[PDB]
Amino acid sequence: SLPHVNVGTIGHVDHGKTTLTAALTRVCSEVFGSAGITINTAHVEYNSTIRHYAHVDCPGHADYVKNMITGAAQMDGAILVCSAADGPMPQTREHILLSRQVGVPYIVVFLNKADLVDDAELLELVEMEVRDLLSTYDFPGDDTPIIIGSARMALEGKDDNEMGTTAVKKLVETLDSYIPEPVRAIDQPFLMPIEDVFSISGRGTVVTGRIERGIVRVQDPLEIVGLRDTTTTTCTGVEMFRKLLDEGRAGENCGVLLRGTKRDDVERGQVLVKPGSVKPHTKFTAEVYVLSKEEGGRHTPFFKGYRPQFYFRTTDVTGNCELPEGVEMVMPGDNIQMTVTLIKTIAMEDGLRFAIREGGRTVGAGVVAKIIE
Ligand SMILES: Nc1nc2c(ncn2[C@@H]2O[C@H](COP(=O)(O)OP(=O)(O)O)[C@@H](O)[C@H]2O)c(=O)[nH]1
Ligand SMILES: [Mg+2]
Repeated sequence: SLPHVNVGTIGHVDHGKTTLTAALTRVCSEVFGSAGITINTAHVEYNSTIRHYAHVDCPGHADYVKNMITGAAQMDGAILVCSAADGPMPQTREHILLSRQVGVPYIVVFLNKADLVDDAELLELVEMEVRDLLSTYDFPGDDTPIIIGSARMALEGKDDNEMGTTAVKKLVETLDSYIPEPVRAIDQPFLMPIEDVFSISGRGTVVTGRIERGIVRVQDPLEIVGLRDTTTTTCTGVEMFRKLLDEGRAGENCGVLLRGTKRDDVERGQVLVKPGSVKPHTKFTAEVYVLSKEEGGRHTPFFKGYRPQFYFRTTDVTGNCELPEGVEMVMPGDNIQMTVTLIKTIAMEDGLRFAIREGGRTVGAGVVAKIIE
């Protein structure tokens, strides 16, 4: 019955990510607890005194790109592993960038392989490089907790000079205090993506869907957002399988009974929300992973002016893609940032995920990085 927090290890190949993952389970055991698109992930769990951690680790760079953009769980925090012996390397940079793009709110650093460094100046040098890297992508580099140690010593139950077990312990306690309790879906502002719309003989409207987050109750005031100008409405009932109720909750499939809505003020793909909670937008920055030929996507490389369908929750909307300055094409299996302009408005926030399709043939997965307009 402990608070659930999603974490993971990021950084360059060979810097110690998988080892630190194993050390974390061992150390938490000894000091606290117990123990289409193809994506290789390893999953692990450990408890501190106050939290249950669900921890993801991926083999290679390509896995991190796909998982962070379209992976099963969104990290509430990421542990950046950087080798103190080697200093930062290309995927040290790119994984911080990708964390920014994907909306990972916090990053903690473990400077690994301290057993290999007998040189205070080198540790200082590498720490400064990493703080700078973090600040380059708007993480608070100067205030980032950086723990120095040896994941491998910890994994082997060694703790000479507190480099091993103690350091991984300090890491977990940093997780405890630096990453806030995430807000559960049930406690966020109400949102349901609309699927079907049925007029109750002109006396009201049922809009159906699966509540994505929050709670809706009889008498609640609501807005209908996207595709056309926002309208207001009032909930007068909730239809569930077999039952008419006064309430519906995140996770539940229902029909929300509405009054004050005009037949065609409401359609599929709009979102029913707590008033003032989400706004409609058309233009945004996005990190996109373009599917592989093998993954059932495209074999063709596309160019500037590409106009695919963007799928957001329960509908799709045509959009124009602008590549970054210096790029003319994008091959299958690439991941790039691009600026997108939709033909119609749609409810959206930073961190919202979407699919890209051509004629019902999935070609990309993306996340909204930054809303423009
Ligand atoms: N000397 C030393 N080697 C380490 C440490 N942590 C990991 N390694 C070694 O680095 C190599 C790659 O580590 P691994 O955890 O698989 O790196 P990953 O690719 O980041 O997942 C392995 O041979 C590890 O034993 C450490 O603290 N000290
Ligand atoms: Mg690994």
